Amino acid sequence: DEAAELMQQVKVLKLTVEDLEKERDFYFGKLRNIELICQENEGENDPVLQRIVDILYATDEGFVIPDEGG
Amino acid sequence: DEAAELMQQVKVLKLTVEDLEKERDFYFGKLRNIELICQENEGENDPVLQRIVDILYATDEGFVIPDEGG
Ligand SMILES: C[C@@H](Sc1nnnn1C1CCCC1)C(=O)NCc1ccco1
Ligand SMILES: C[C@@H](Sc1nnnn1C1CCCC1)C(=O)NCc1ccco1
Repeated sequence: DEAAELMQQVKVLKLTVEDLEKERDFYFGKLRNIELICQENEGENDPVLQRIVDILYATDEGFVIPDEGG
Repeated sequence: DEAAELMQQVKVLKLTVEDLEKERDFYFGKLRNIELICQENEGENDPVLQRIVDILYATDEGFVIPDEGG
């Protein structure tokens, strides 16, 4: 029953995919909403948004990702 | 070659999983960092953080998720 076990695997895998897909873009649209607050207040009123833009472009990786936070 | 095709499937599935897993928690820790700015400024200095907390608890779902943003 080689493939039979793999049938279970694609199922548990795809379901993890589906729940992860939803979350990825669920919060992804959220960062934009926080960035939209930034576009409103950056330089205009509140500098706090500047350091939250830093969040949306904070890349904790091995390689240093080039970004421009302004 | 039934299982052979499934071997490919678990691979492409798991890889999507792995890249999605990293992103889920990658940004997940980020929302906390934005929330930490909130804990600093909420009621103290900047009300902007209040409406960004609204983001971290904004649940675009069918069912209405009960939350307390303060
Ligand atoms: C967090 C995103 S920022 C980003 N990337 N595409 N769109 N956006 C927007 C979403 C939030 C604000 C801009 C980022 O730098 N990823 C790092 C990365 C991974 C691969 C290439 O680079
Ligand atoms: C966005 C999170 S808020 C959340 N949930 N667990 N920890 N956190 C923290 C991360 C950001 C600030 C608090 C949320 O309501 N999900 C909706 C949900 C899905 C299932 C149950 O409920």
